[PDB]
Amino acid sequence: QLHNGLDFSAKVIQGSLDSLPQEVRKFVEGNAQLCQPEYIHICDGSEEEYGRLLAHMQEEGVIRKLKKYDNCWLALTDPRDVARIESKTVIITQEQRDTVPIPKSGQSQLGRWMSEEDFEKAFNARFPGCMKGRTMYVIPFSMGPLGSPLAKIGIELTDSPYVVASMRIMTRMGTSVLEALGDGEFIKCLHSVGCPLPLKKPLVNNWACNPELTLIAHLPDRREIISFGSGYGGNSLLGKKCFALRIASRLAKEEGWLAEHMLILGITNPEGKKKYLAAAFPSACGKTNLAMMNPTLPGWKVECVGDDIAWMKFDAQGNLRAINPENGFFGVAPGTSVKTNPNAIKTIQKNTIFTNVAETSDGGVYWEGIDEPLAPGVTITSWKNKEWRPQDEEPCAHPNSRFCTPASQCPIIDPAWESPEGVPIEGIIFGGRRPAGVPLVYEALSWQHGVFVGAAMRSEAGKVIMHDPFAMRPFFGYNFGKYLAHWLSMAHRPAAKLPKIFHVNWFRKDKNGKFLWPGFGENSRVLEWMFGRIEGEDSAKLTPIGYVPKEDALNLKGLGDVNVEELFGISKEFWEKEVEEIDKYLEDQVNADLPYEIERELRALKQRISQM
Ligand SMILES: [Mn+2]
Ligand SMILES: [Mn+2]
Ligand code: NA
Repeated sequence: QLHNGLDFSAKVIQGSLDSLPQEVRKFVEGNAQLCQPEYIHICDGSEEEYGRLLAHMQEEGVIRKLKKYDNCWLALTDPRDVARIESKTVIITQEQRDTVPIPKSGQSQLGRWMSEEDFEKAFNARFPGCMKGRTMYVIPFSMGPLGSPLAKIGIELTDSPYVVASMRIMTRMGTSVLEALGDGEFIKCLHSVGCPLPLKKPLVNNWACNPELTLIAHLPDRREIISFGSGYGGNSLLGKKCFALRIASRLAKEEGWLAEHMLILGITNPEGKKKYLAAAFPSACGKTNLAMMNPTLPGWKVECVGDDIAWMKFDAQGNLRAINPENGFFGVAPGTSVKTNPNAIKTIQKNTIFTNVAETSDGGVYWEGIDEPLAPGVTITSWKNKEWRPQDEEPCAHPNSRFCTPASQCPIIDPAWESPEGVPIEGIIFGGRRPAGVPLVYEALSWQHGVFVGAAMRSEAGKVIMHDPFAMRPFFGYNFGKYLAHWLSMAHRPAAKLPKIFHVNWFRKDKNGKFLWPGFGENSRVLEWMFGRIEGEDSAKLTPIGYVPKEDALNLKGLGDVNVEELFGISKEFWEKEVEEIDKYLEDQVNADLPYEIERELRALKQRISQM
């Protein structure tokens, strides 16, 4: 300095710039210089920091306390800022093809590329001066157990206390992360709500955001995530999707591991034998429900490692070892009930931040598909801060409304959920919502067929069925064809014990629109079958799509008369159509980057169907 504008020491309200590692200081100070915050708060992760921040947010009307529960809070957002916006989510690389495959006829659905020069322009129109009159919070956070060889540290700078509070729950954050980090590498995460003081635009519902300029950007070659304009979930808690899926799946490709949109659960049978399973489902398909399921089969136990992301790597012995990189659950609120997910009900009544759900007059929470009558007198305020009755046509909670809750509070949290070595995965499950044609469960014929099954995933979102390969469609950090190649290469890794791959459909319907399968806790019966198959049991029958359970192989005792023939029906005409549209989709969307072995699997499936 020959003046006094570069050293931001005088503005530090917690911590010290001097005590930070060199590269962390440069990241903080360089962005302070750019964003011009009034204050810099280096988060310590302490309980005192957290409670004081919440009370301050309560002071400014940004959140309100839910008096019915133990330390629970409600945030109601600006209606314009209620979800991840895929259309404003981008990945910057030198070459487009490294990010997305170049489609044959249409526009790509597998990602969104932005040139570095387009990004630099975008960035310049947004970030300079954007934290003016605000505190820049510095969040050191670990994705994964501190000291896990599979864990990765990031630093998030944000002008949102809502993000700070939500990040303390969803990641491991604070001073211990900075001590652990040392001079090591970290992912750089910069976020601003995009509303510098003095405000130029109306503040709606005490929720700062800038919908017109919203942009969620990833720069894997710079190890940067840069996010502007939204304070909501996937756009602002940068550890979760931006880091744990997009950035991380690229690192994974580089380093020979996997970053996947998968729940992890442990399942123990009546003889004390335990297996870990990963599953990738798209939206409205019940990941959290399965990860925390209350099994109906006596003697069986299900325990939760994670409900959204898995980082997985083969060890020296060939075991596929997985960690949950998250520290909490960011679950969809509506449809969560004692019936659908009793273990989540148990988790969320303490130390939980709720967003965009309804509030009852006694200070409780309410949402569509909650299966709880309210006492006479008890009234509801909707997520829009309006008086509400179940006689209205509008939902009382936004469909994408959330709970944000500590993982440690899950009554069935797995005792190895934070083990640094990770848990050994023995099965991988894919699934979606398919009202027709797709059996309750089938098993892939080989690794390559299993990778194909993942690639071909489709789910009901008039109703529309869309592709969501590996449940990773909004999350690929790089070219999807190369992603398939990466999966396929695992078969050629020496010593690798390749997990069995299954596909499930909890959602098949008859001719009248009625679900053919009871689901929920009863899905433990499907899991029992998978457990036996992993153990080599002779419980399968070969079909053109894979192995299905033999007659009588599935434990249906205590269920009524389940229509097994319709549940497991495989029609030639349905599957002819299925294979044709998968072929057209993969050709168009993956094109020149479709690996040979996926083309082969597709040909093979076509051939098997043609013979029935
Ligand atoms: Mn998810
Ligand atoms: Mn091969
Ligand atoms: Na609000």
